[PDB]
Amino acid sequence: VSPVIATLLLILIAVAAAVLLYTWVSGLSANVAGTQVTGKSLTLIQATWAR
Amino acid sequence: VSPVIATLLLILIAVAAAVLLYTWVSGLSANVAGTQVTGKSLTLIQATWAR
Repeated sequence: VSPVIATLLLILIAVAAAVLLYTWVSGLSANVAGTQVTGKSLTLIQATWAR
Repeated sequence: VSPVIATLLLILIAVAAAVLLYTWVSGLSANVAGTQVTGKSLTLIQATWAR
């Protein structure tokens, strides 16, 4: 009755690993920060200097 | 699930570069000095000489 018991334990193992892959994949996603785009250059109201 | 993750990273990359192009373009503009136009010739009140 060896084959019958062997097959059962193998089925359970592969199911458990697949579900674990899902959690890891989805957690991996939506895990990217990125950047902001600086606005257009600031208009120059004045440039001057003093002592 | 390779294609799904690949596409996502590519989308983010192109967005970031486009925003960077904008800042650079606008900063490039309004960055031209130019010149002034000298007034009309000065009227001659006198021309003379001494020792």
